[PDB]
Amino acid sequence: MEMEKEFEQIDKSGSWAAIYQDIRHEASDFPSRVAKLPKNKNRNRYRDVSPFDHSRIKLHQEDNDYINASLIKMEEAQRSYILTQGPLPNTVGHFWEMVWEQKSRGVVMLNRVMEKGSLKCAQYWPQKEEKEMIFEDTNLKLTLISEDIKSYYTVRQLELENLTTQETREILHFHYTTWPDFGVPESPASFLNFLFKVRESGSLSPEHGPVVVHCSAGIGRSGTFCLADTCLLLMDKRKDPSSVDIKKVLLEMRKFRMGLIQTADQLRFSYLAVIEGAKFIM
Ligand SMILES: CCn1cc(C(=O)NCc2ccc(F)cc2)cn1
Repeated sequence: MEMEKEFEQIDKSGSWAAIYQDIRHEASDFPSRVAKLPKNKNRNRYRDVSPFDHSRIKLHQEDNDYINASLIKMEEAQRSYILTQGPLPNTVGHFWEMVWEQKSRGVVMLNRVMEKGSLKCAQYWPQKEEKEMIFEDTNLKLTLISEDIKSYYTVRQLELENLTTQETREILHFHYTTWPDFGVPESPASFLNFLFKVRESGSLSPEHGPVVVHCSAGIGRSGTFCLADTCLLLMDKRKDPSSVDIKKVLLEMRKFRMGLIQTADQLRFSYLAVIEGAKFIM
């Protein structure tokens, strides 16, 4: 079926939970043996969210190459994404090592450091120009260059230096700051505006390594971001845009990381975002 009318048909019939459970039943199951090794317990935020072995990002280190991060490679859309958890106190250095080694231009953050009174990820970037951060375990230096605070999101320019080679690179930090503590946003308008700002920066384009996108577990909000982006790109590429099937795209993405889209409300919100976004594109 088309999307907008399939949408109204699920609303009128109140069957979002049943649609979402079908997706959960059909989703791929692949091994994640490296994630479950005992030496990696303090590298995982949640025991039930792990990268598959076949698609995990490897750190370029011989001691321990593990990080909780997955490469989502979308062949028809010609887009790639790295989806990862919010960094932990003992993985902030690994996080920036990955950004460096994978040649990413942008980092997309969809959570606040504290939500619901609890810490959802480490304070992993510097908050003042004159107070830079040094990650001694991976030999990197990170400096805040500029910050632009808007009503729904903040954009930061950062300098990442590899202290071993003295090479430097400019990294863009796109921080969506207004996702509610409970539920999903009422309108997708500010989320779509944010997606378009990431696109306009070059961070999603083939001349750079894959964008790095995270929230607390790296599957829920993060899944919503890449699902909406890929669906809208496919609607621009194909002769028949009504042929784009959001449930099929989501199942393709779940071949590369488990659990993408965590609730039926997030599924409905993803439909809403793609529907409204397709009208603005034209
Ligand atoms: C009219 C001149 N102009 C150039 C840009 C530009 O560089 N856009 C890409 C970009 C986005 C966010 C960043 F932080 C840095 C770079 C915007 N206006």
